[PDB]
Amino acid sequence: HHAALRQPQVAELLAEARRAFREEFGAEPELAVSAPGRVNLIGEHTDYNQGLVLPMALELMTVLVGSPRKDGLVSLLTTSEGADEPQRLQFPLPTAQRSLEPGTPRWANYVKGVIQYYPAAPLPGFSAVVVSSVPLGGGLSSSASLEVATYTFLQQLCPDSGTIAARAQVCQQAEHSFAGMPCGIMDQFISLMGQKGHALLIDCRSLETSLVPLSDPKLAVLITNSNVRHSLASSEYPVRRRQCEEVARALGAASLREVQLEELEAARDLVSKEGFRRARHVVGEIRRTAQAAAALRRGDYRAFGRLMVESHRSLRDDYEVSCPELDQLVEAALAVPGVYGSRMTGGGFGGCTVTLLEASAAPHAMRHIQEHYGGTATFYLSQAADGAKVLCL
Ligand SMILES: O=C1CCCC2=C1C1(CCCCC1)N=C(Nc1nc3ccccc3o1)N2
Ligand SMILES: OC[C@H]1O[C@@H](O)[C@H](O)[C@@H](O)[C@H]1O
Repeated sequence: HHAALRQPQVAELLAEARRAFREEFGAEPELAVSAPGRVNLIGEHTDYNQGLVLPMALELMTVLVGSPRKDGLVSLLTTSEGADEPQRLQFPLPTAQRSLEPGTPRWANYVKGVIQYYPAAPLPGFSAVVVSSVPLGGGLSSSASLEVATYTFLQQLCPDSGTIAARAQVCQQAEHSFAGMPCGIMDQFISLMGQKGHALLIDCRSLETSLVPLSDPKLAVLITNSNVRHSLASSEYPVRRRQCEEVARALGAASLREVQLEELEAARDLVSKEGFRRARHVVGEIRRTAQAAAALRRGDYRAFGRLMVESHRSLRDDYEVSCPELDQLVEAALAVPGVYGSRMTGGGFGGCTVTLLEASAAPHAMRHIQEHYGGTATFYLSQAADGAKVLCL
C-alpha cells in the first residue's frame, strides 16, 4: 500500500460533528471552530532551547462544534475512535473553590487543562463534540490541535483580550500540567498561527514569527508515518532537556540560543561528552533552520533538502532521538530521484519523517519507501494549511 491517506475535508468533519451533536444534545450546535495538526520542516529540539523552528500546519485538524450553557456545566462528546473511554464526559466549570485536575479519560485532560488556565472570565459552561482527523499521538500534534481548538472555542464564549503568544502558552501549560509532557511552544504556535500556503518561522526567544510562502505546484511535502512508537520516547525527552541545561549553565548562557557553534567548540572540557553532542545538535540546528528559511525564500529546494538531511544526521548521531525505523525511511526516501531531502520530524523515537520532493515524484517516492521499509508505512501529501478558525452556525 503506497497511496496517500485520505485527508477528510472540513465539510466532512463539520458534518460528522454536527450529526454527533444533534443526536446527543437534541439541537443544532451554534458554533464551530478548528485547529490543525502540524509537521515541522526543520528545527527539531530547538523550541525549548529558545531556538528557531519552521513548521507548517496540516490539512489534518480537530473540529469542535458546540453551544454555550447556562448551568455552569461542561459537557463533552468525542467521536474519535482511538480516544480512551469514556467518550462522553461532563464536569462543572472550575472555581477558586474546586479546580479541575488531570484524570481519566486522558483525551479530556487536554480540554480540562485549557479551560483551567484560560485567562479571561466569566467563562460559561458549554456542550461540545470533538472530532479530529489528526492521527492520535502519530507525531503530528493531535494534542496541540485539540488544545488550540478548545482555546479558540473558549474565545467565542468569553473573548480574551490577549496575544497569540499568551494563547500558545496557555495551551503549552495544559500540556505540561494536565498531560505530563514538558513540550516547547512550537506545536501550539503553528496550530494557532498557520496560514494556507505558508510555513511559519518561529523565533522561540523573541516570539517573532514570519509567514514564509510555501506554495509551488511543483513542490510537495510527503509525510511518512513509521507507525512505531518506542517507549524510550516519553522518558528520553526530559533527559535531553536536562542535558541541554547543563551545557547552557557551563557556558554561562541563559539558553542554548545564546551559544554560538564556535563558542561551544571552545568549551569542550567544561561539559561531558554526551552534553557536548546534545548542544552541538541544538546549536547547529538553530543555524540550519535560519539557513533553510532563507533557502525557501529563494526557491532553493536543493539547499533546503540538504539542510534537512544534515538535520536528520545531527538528530540521529548527536541528539540520538532517531530510531532504526526512521533512519530506514529517510535513507529509502533519499534514493528516489526528485527527492530534495528527508528527515525525522517531531520528537523522535517513532512517528513520522518529512520529505521535500518534486510533486511529480510522489507516487514513486511512496512506492519505493514502502518497498524498502520493513514495517508498514502510512503516507500523507499535505499542503500548508490554515491555523485556528471559527465558523458561526
Ligand atoms: O496517549 C497518548 C500518548 C502521548 C501523545 C497523545 C496520547 C493520546 C491521548 C489519549 C487518547 C489517545 C492517545 N492522545 C493524543 N492527542 C489527542 N487525543 C485526542 C482525542 C480526541 C480529539 C483529539 C485528540 O488529540 N496525544
Ligand atoms: O522538536 C521536537 C518537538 O517535539 C514535539 O513533540 C514537542 O511537542 C515540540 O515542542 C518540540 O520540542
